[PDB]
Amino acid sequence: KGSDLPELFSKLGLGKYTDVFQQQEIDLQTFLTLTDQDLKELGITTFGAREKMLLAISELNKN
Repeated sequence: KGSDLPELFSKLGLGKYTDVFQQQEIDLQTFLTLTDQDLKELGITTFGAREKMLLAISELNKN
């Protein structure tokens, strides 16, 4: 569920980005479609953060 994103970010060590995604109105179905370029436009400027998010998205879509 979309309400699970903050907990997800927290365990990924990405809790610092939770506020930007809420302010940018990103819901679960949008989140699951994001690419590296989308994350860059969202302000995620370090590779390690973007890649962790993309791999997380990939796992959520696989399961």
